[PDB]
Amino acid sequence: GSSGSSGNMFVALHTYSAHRPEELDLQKGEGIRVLGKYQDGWLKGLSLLTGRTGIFPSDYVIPVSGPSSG
Repeated sequence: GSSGSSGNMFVALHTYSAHRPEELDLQKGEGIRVLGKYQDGWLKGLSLLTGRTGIFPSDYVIPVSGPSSG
């Protein structure tokens, strides 16, 4: 089963309890959608699971791959 649409998929594989009103709560095994790029080491994405948008560490998110590309 492939996502289908062309976008950006990034998992968390970790439980991060947001500490600030800007941070995003990550959940081990949750699909996140990277929207903007905060900076080297920090990115902005919307948790496709919970539905929250915040800044999470790139180290926590890994760039997935698949037949998406041509």
